[PDB]
Amino acid sequence: QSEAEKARKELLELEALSMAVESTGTAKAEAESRAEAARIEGEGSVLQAK
Amino acid sequence: QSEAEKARKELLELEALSMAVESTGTAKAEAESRAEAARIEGEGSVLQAK
Repeated sequence: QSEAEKARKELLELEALSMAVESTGTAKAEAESRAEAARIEGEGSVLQAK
Repeated sequence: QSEAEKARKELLELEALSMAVESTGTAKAEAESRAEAARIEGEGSVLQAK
């Protein structure tokens, strides 16, 4: 179990790189979508107010 | 499972590019539609008020 643990530390630190991706990628995606929609509304509001 | 995880990080970061598309494209579409309808109303209102 000392041998099935030195490798299991390696399986764990690779899951930490992978879980970084699933989380930073998900939050990056839902936030850049809201920033783009609000830019369209913002450039239109300048014209609409003109 | 360390091997079925170094590849699964690759499957995950490609899903992050793909999920960017489904979200920025959907919000870009529903917001540019509202900007165009409000421009037609806005150019007509100038004539209608004339």
